[PDB]
Amino acid sequence: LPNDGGIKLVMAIIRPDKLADVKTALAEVGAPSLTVTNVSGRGSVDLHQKVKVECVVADTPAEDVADAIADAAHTGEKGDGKIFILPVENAIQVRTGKTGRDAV
Amino acid sequence: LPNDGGIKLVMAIIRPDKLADVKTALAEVGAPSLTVTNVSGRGSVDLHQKVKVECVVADTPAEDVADAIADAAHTGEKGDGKIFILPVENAIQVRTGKTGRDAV
Amino acid sequence: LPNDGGIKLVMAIIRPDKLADVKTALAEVGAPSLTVTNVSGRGSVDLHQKVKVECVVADTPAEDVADAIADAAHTGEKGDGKIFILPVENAIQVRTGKTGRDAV
Ligand SMILES: Nc1ncnc2c1ncn2[C@@H]1O[C@H](COP(=O)(O)OP(=O)(O)O)[C@@H](O)[C@H]1O
Ligand SMILES: Nc1ncnc2c1ncn2[C@@H]1O[C@H](COP(=O)(O)OP(=O)(O)O)[C@@H](O)[C@H]1O
Ligand SMILES: Nc1ncnc2c1ncn2[C@@H]1O[C@H](COP(=O)(O)OP(=O)(O)O)[C@@H](O)[C@H]1O
Repeated sequence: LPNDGGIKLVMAIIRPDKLADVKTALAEVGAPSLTVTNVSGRGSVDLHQKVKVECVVADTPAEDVADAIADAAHTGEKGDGKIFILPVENAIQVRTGKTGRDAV
Repeated sequence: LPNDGGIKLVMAIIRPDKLADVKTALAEVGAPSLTVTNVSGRGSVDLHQKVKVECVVADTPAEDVADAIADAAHTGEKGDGKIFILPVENAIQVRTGKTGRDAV
Repeated sequence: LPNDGGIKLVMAIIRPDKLADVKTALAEVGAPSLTVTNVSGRGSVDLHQKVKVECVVADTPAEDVADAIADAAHTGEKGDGKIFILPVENAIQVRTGKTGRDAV
């Protein structure tokens, strides 16, 4: 089963102007759900405007979601950002109180 | 021991108007500490205003904290949000430099 | 190898006025990359302004990065904040599509 039967958090920091394309890519890969945070950052003094996108996934392989975001967020210039995958141990839907991988 | 002797991050995305009730519920369950982030999101094009609540816990079972948030954040309409539990490997209190589960 | 050959997320919640000193400390320890989020919180009703700093690390020990942040963020008064270390399972550089610990 995808994600070894578990749940993963895909966290991407990307350019603000690529958010629209990332949203479209996520919808197209079948994992439209996302939470966006406005952030500031630097990679390798003054911080630049960035966007954090978070997608918790279970049914869709986390590497597939990461690839979709990366392809949509890419420009080829320094500052394009990074995607990280973190383990999630449980999930609860607030509306129903449903828990586990099927809660999403 | 609670949380199998470890530390967990409870991350909830909820409606902004439910934050006050969630804060009260967290205080009542004995885990008042929280960090709030203003975010935007969609579940299953335009993003809606949401709130992210993060609570790192050790002494209080993470599922108890999650249940408290879910009950307070519930309305029964689509958009109520989700709660995720993630593993935390260590914690440090900045004021004292105390580390581990007792750092909170 | 550092971080047991893996990748870690160091997440710190600190006073806003300490961000400049934390940035300098991170550069000095050799891990300048960071993402900053403006947040609100309380520790142990009204929430106070705080800053969340996130640093994903592989080459630099996560406890070294945490110590650098803690020392720079310290004042000795309640409200100084906390640092948490979370596991990260994978990373992707958007610009190159490079993956794994060497993606950072
Ligand atoms: N290791 C990291 N930890 C936390 N945030 C990072 C990390 N690497 C990159 N970021 C975030 O992604 C943004 C762009 O990073 P990146 O494209 O690596 O910058 P650069 O090309 O200048 O090294 C940064 O401004 C920061 O917000
Ligand atoms: N799998 C997920 N990953 C990231 N964020 C999510 C996920 N599911 C829900 N969210 C967040 O919670 C909010 C409300 O979600 P939800 O109640 O599931 O919406 P819906 O009922 O329309 O499917 C979303 O707008 C988003 O911010
Ligand atoms: N267990 C926790 N979970 C989530 N956020 C926390 C936690 N502990 C502290 N914080 C964050 O760090 C900030 C400062 O915390 P802290 O210095 O512990 O406050 P206090 O000294 O009043 O207990 C809080 O306002 C909150 O944003």
